[PDB]
Amino acid sequence: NDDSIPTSAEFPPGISPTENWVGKLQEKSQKSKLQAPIYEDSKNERTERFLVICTMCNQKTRGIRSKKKDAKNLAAWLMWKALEDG
Repeated sequence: NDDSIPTSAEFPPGISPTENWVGKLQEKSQKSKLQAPIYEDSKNERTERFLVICTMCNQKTRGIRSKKKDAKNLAAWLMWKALEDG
């Protein structure tokens, strides 16, 4: 995973006003009996944005997006997609 960690940019289909994804993931873990993930916020001047990184038991994703909440929404929503693996 030192060649290019999973990276994908996309906004969930039909986002509600209080639609919380990051809360949906952590909540999903307990629901599936898993550990709690951690994240960090950073902003690249290259595109001037805000990105969040998600880290799980043995997986890690990257979400480059607008505002922080939007940045967090992707990272969590990311691993979520990578969690199903099908």
